[PDB]
Amino acid sequence: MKQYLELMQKVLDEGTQKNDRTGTGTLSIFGHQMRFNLQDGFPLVTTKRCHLRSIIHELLWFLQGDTNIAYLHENNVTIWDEWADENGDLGPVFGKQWRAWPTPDGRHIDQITTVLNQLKNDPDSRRIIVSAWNVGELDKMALAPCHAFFQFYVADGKLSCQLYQRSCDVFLGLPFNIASYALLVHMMAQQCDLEVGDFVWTGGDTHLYSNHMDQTHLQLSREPRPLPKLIIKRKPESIFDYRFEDFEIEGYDPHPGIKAPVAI
Amino acid sequence: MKQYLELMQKVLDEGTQKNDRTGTGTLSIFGHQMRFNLQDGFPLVTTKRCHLRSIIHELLWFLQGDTNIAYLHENNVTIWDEWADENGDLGPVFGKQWRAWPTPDGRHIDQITTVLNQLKNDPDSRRIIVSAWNVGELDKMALAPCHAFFQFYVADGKLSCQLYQRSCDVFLGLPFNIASYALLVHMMAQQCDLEVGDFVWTGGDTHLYSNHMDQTHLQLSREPRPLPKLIIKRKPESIFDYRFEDFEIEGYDPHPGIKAPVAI
Ligand SMILES: C#CCN(Cc1ccc2[nH]c(N)nc(=O)c2c1)c1ccc(C(=O)N[C@@H](CCC(=O)O)C(=O)O)cc1
Ligand SMILES: C#CCN(Cc1ccc2[nH]c(N)nc(=O)c2c1)c1ccc(C(=O)N[C@@H](CCC(=O)O)C(=O)O)cc1
Ligand SMILES: Cc1cn([C@H]2C[C@H](O)[C@@H](COP(=O)(O)O)O2)c(=O)[nH]c1=O
Ligand SMILES: Cc1cn([C@H]2C[C@H](O)[C@@H](COP(=O)(O)O)O2)c(=O)[nH]c1=O
Repeated sequence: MKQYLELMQKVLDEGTQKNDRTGTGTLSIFGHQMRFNLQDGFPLVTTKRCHLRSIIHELLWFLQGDTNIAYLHENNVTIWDEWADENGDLGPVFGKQWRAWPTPDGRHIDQITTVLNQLKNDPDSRRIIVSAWNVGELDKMALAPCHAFFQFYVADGKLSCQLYQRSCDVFLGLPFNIASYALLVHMMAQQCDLEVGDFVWTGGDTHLYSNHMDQTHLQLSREPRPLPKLIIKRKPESIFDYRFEDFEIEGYDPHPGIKAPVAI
Repeated sequence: MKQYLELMQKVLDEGTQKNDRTGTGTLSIFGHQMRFNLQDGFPLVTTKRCHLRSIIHELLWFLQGDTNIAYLHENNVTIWDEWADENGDLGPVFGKQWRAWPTPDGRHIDQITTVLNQLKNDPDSRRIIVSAWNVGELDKMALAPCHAFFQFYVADGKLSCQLYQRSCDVFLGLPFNIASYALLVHMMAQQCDLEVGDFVWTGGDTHLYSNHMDQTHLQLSREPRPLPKLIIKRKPESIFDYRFEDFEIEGYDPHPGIKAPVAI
């Protein structure tokens, strides 16, 4: 997509060499923002084939409040295998914080239900927020949440959402993150009877790994195709009752997929 | 400042009318980012006089972990009076979350000390984060944290910082927020022996209140002056041992101050 390749090129032109946790090395910039008007089409990258099955099931998994990879395996999704322990557990990552953030006084707060209540009863609120960044449980998480914090906003009958992502693998992770949150905005808007507005992505350490350079040069030689359209076929009773089969991505005609290793 | 007046004008040109919590009404945009290179000068607005005393003492107060306004009063700072209860308390807002985030298992985490340790031992880390957004204590806070989440980044010997601000009063609050975080970056860099890099500000609901319009038009008619320079006169033993007297802002020559009411 145009915004996405512009970011790739910016990182190549302006990124500084940085060592990283994984020992791979990156080119890195700090602080970037882009905006996707969801009415223009579903922001799924077309200059390489993205695996929609993994994208959709990962989100349905977050929404169940699940942090064990068994559900993903049952559905032949293997994107989280490297970080799971021997029991398939990741610790209280995304889904657990979204659905059941534990309090000091022994309560569990379901942030997704709170948001739905705010959207339905106080849409002008400037506090419609979900955070995965639970300081008190970081030490138990397999990986600290990279997409850490997001905010909804309603104006003129449209639902917008901004994500803060502290750390972004531009080549592997970012195409998934964009499509994942665009999907959630479409689901939330359907449930609240709103139109889709903008998805605003904000990055902290936004980087290309040093062993993704050939792949990046390949992809940058490709022309983007027209964006596909997202069709939701059914309106479930709640945000927690969506199924893989409810989504149809129409007119997705990507360039070939590009293999790249993940930095563990 | 140039970036700051450009934002003001953008909100006037592109903002949509939105009702708000306070009942005042705003013009609002969603999602904005600007960058201040701290080597260019200290980003204190010059097209109106800013009260540095309130700015500096509020930060020293956050860093003590204090949430009662008595310290501010002792120093003739009245910016938090409207939201305090009868005992002068605000509940577990900024300072408490920064210094003593309470965990489920009964611990208190000092996020500022953790950050200092990360900067000193793992500067390439993509997880150098402080969050005030403690979901489990929101119901006890006088106002939910508007400057909610920030991240440090080190590259090439320079310290950068990005703030996510969920809600931004462009006229009254923003000049304070910019200068407040620029100050903390200078303090942190001094303590860690780094140079200052960029302060990146990211906003969610970024708005002008309807009863700030005359004031906004006045300020937009003014030419920005050269930025002042921040001098820190002493290197204290720790980040918690700074005093008001340690800071000197040299060459600050603002246009006159502009009175505006705060929306409660
Ligand atoms: C973001 C996110 C979720 N995640 C979780 C996740 C966990 C650790 C990470 N670590 C690093 N260094 N980068 C990542 O983006 C990353 C992502 C993903 C992890 C891997 C793939 C991946 O390897 N995708 C390949 C192959 C897909 C397949 O066919 O199975 C691809 O080509 O896209 C995608 C998403
Ligand atoms: C951000 C922040 C911290 N805060 C906390 C705070 C709390 C609630 C708020 N509520 C609203 N609606 N806008 C604000 O920006 C705001 C700010 C501030 C609050 C008030 C002033 C203020 O009235 N400043 C005046 C007068 C200063 C003086 O002389 O005492 C000014 O002209 O700047 C500044 C900062
Ligand atoms: C889970 C996840 C990881 N990542 C990448 C960012 C980093 O390169 C890496 C996480 O490593 P880090 O914790 O050291 O930042 O995984 C994404 O880009 N998006 C994601 O959703
Ligand atoms: C504390 C604080 C408030 N504000 C403003 C943003 C909003 O206009 C208002 C908070 O109200 P809200 O919780 O309804 O967003 O105060 C700032 O801009 N900066 C700050 O640091």
